[PDB]
Amino acid sequence: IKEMPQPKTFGELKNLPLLNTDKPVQALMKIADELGEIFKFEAPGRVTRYLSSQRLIKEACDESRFDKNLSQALKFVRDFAGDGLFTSWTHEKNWKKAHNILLPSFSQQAMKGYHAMMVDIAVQLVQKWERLNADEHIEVPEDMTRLTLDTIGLCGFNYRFNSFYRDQPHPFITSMVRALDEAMNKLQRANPDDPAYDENKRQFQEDIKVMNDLVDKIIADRKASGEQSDDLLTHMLNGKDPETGEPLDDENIRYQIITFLIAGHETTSGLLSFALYFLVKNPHVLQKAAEEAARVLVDPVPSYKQVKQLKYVGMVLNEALRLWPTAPAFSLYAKEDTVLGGEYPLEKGDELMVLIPQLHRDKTIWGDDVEEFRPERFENPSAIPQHAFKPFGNGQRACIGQQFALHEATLVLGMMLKHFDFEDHTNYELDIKETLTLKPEGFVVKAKSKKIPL
Ligand code: HEM
Ligand SMILES: CCCCCCC(=O)N1CCC[C@H]1C(=O)N[C@@H](Cc1ccccc1)C(=O)O
Repeated sequence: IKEMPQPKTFGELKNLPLLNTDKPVQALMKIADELGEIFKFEAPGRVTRYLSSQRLIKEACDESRFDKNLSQALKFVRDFAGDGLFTSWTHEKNWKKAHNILLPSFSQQAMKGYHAMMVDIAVQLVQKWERLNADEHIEVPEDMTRLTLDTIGLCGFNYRFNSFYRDQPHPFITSMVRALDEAMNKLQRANPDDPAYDENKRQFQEDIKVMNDLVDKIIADRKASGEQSDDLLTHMLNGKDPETGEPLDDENIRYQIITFLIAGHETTSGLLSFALYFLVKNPHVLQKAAEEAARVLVDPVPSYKQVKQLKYVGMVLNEALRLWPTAPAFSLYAKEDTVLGGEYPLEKGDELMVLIPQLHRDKTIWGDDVEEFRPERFENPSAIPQHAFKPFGNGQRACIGQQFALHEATLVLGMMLKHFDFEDHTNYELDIKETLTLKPEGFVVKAKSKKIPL
């Protein structure tokens, strides 16, 4: 048994001021590069251990020994996402109940039903870029977020945010982004009771009110209708849990919709943004992915079956997820006293944080070239060891949206590569903005149309 290292301390504040930065995940990555596969992080009244090696992460991903923890970040998001799937404990009745009801709606099979709605929004993105003037550029994360929000609104509850018709976000989105900003900011606060934070806390309560009032209104309007579209809202209003035999109540449905809207906005848009960044920085890879898009997507409207054929586009997406997993951390707690890695004794209730970007840089798994963008790493899926690659988290608490996000991302990236050539006209310097998720801030390109009809 060894003592684990710990980064620099600030007297009574222990390690907390290390998070007083707009880029805390990148700060922890640098600390993991300095200290290795595990380090202790202490705040007043809180300890956790940050894991970076596949060797220790594979044990942490043992569901007999560790369960999902709500990190302080997730506890703050729980104030508006409630006992939705993402911010519920595994042992809350509503976790398993929602999981059983929603799993069939998120299966690879269910994507056949969502495809047409995804195509509707993808075509709006292509038409936006087709309509830019010669002197204009693309704001990549801004347009990817317009797309992913609209896709989940239309597949989520047959609601059009119409993001490609606006500069100013939909009211719900203003409240949701500001609520997320508050929850991630609260984490850092030396002194949270400080009066400088009074306006933030008043605002926070106001935004919770906006999100609930508006989602409850869609639920209530849909019950009034009788209308039965093929969206998640229908499946949740009709579905019964086979275990309890109960449907979700309206309050929990509202938490599920807020939860799905957070995911659309934050994660899939990050992935598409990083994928396009790595493609314009790696022209040989861009050529191989655009060859596939041009050969496979032979119809003006892509089919489900054609999107499944974009294998190299899927490898590009996996390699962007390896370098910059847009949901970069998840938290676990010890179910019982146990010994991590033959060396680090833990007590029942002790917390671990999985630092996914660091896991994805483990040279003992990936080789010496870990900073290089090389989608060929993913040629043969079965060559990647268990728990080496975890952009969608772990086990029964893994991302329920994984098939949805990768279907949307492959469809959209395929269409972008078919329809346009891309220039890195500013020689963009990567600047990663941290919200709930990671996105490349200020990433812009120019698209030269290949003039292929829709
Ligand atoms: C590239 C896109 C996405 C990534 C990288 C991603 C990543 C993740 C990760 C790492 C987790 C586990 C979090 C934890 O253990 O605390 C998770 C959970 C979840 N994600 Fe995603 N996600 C993505 C897209 C989506 C989408 C599109 C949806 C739904 C519309 C979604 C819904 C969820 C839900 C509901 C959970 C909670 C599942 C449960 O515990 O039962 N995600 N996601
Ligand atoms: C599904 C993606 C959601 C990611 C949530 C944000 C997150 O995990 N963050 C954002 C900041 C860095 C990292 C983290 O280590 N979070 C810890 C930070 C921490 C706070 C207080 C004490 C110790 C650690 C936590 O939220 O618990």
